[PDB]
Amino acid sequence: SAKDLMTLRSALLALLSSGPLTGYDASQRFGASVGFVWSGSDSQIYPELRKMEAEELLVGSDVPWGSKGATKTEYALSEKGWEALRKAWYEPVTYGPTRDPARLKAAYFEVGTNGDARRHLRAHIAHFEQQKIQSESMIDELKAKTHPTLARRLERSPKKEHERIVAFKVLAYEGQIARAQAEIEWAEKGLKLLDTL
Amino acid sequence: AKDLMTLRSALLALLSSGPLTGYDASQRFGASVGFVWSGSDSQIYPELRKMEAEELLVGSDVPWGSKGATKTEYALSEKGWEALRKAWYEPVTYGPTRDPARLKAAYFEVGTNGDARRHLRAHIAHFEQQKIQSESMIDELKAKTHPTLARRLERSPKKEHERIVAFKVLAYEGQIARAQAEIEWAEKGLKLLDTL
Ligand SMILES: COc1cc(C(=O)[O-])ccc1O
Ligand SMILES: COc1cc(C(=O)[O-])ccc1O
Repeated sequence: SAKDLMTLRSALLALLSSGPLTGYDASQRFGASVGFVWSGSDSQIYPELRKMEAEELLVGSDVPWGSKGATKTEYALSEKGWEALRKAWYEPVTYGPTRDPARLKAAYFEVGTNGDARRHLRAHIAHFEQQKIQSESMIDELKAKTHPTLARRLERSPKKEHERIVAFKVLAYEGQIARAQAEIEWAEKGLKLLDTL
Repeated sequence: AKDLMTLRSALLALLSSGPLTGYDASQRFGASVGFVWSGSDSQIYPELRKMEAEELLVGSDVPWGSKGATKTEYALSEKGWEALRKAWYEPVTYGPTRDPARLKAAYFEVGTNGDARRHLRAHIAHFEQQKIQSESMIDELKAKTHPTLARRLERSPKKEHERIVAFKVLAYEGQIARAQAEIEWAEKGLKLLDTL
């Protein structure tokens, strides 16, 4: 799916707007930040970074790596990269069709026992409770301004803009929390349904 | 990859309501299970062919029109039924979050506050709509008039009907709960935009 690749491209542009990174660092920072809302692995990120440089959306250059005298290629947005980010953001969100394996499972719980359905709904609750705690913990790092990608972004932004920049990162994680809480409530409603069947 | 095995599970679930030709499978899928696990023609048709080749479905020729043409109808085999049961037993595999609206919101500072309002209003509209669609679906499930549900019920012992229907409704109640959460989130975002 090419639409998903283009979205990964947009997430990399967003991350790299906080400052240039090597390939390895980009993938580590990605997974610890934007990766919580659009996940990308090493094997997805490395080839896209290379295409983006080939397309001249990114500029590559050699900087010191470690302290033994090794250098590594760090990627920075070009002016074309900056334009592409702006254009990507302006475009409307394309909503992909619903693919929810848990709702799929629930729709046909009759294939198994009511005890099996309870186990599925408890595993749903477990999953979204742990997501909620991660999201709440991420908000705390964002509001403290200690998250390392956020801190780098802020050091490159005028102080006048910090409230805005932080507010939007928080907003994203409030959305993960709101959804998590709806999923838990839904599963709990399902558990009560199962006692009446 | 694993997405194909999930679509396969969706197709076994749908075909447990009775045999279908490829076209009617795709059509009924899009009007039922496709609302919670979507499949396009480019995935459904070849998955059906793979499922027949692995003997989970039996294809047979049935009359197509009245001039002696035929078409292929697919029924679950015994191995298909077994596969459906074994699939359902396994834990749900939760994929990592890929949400294009959350990604957009995270970096709203890339555009103007006006651009952010447009995105959140489009988000509200989209989920207000999903909500109304799911509510319409629940009315026809509860009325037992949805044609796939009706066919499923004609083939099931009366004792199982309450359970069969409740679970379809549960799935749509999930769609409604998520949609309402998305709307509330976006409204909070709109209020936030006014403070900046
Ligand atoms: C979207 O998630 C995040 C983004 C950033 C950032 O790009 O500055 C930092 C921390 C995060 O959790
Ligand atoms: C999971 O969604 C549905 C499934 C069925 C069914 O297989 O009987 C009918 C209507 C639906 O909306």
